[PDB]
Amino acid sequence: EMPWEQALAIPVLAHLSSTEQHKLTQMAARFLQQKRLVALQGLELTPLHQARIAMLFCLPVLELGIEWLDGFHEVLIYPAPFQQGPVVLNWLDIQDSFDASGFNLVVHEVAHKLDTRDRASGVPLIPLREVAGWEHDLHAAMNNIQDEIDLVGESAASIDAYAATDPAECFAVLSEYFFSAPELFAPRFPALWQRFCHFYRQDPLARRRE
Ligand SMILES: [Cl-]
Repeated sequence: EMPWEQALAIPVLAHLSSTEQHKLTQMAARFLQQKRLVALQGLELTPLHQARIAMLFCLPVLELGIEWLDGFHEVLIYPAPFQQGPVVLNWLDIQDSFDASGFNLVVHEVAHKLDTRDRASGVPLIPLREVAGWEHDLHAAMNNIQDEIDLVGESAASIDAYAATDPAECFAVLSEYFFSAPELFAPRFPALWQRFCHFYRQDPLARRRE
């Protein structure tokens, strides 16, 4: 028996409703039926680690569906940092991804898969008529991040200068914020935040209230 109840007890998942926890648990169990977590270079992942990884994968698609993760069959997990291709992660960053700090490698990688589900362009599958307005708000968010970096420096800035430059990277980083530290996102980028709420069919800030 996978320790699903104990798996849920991590900060990034702490604000899910009881129905959301049940729904996430089931999707994660389905994930582990359909996909392999391949721990490399002697890394050993316990059932609790595996359950938590599966849940992190499923969080961004909780309301979209597990089929949104059909662009990969396996996840490769190295102990540490260095198309239909496997998602590559490392255990050091995954452990950080359990916190509600704004960093989440799993969500980052999922965002990239949602983006390219198509070229990696910072635009996931949205209506054709919304693409211009999405790109407008994304690129404004990017310029806003560059202005910050120009003013206070890379270290003091929230986001790395790569997210200010590559729209795909921006999408992926803001997705990390969306799920892990929405207070860094909602008040700063209200228009883009609204589009992400509509795309992901989740409101992580409303969640904290309830
Ligand atoms: Cl949170």
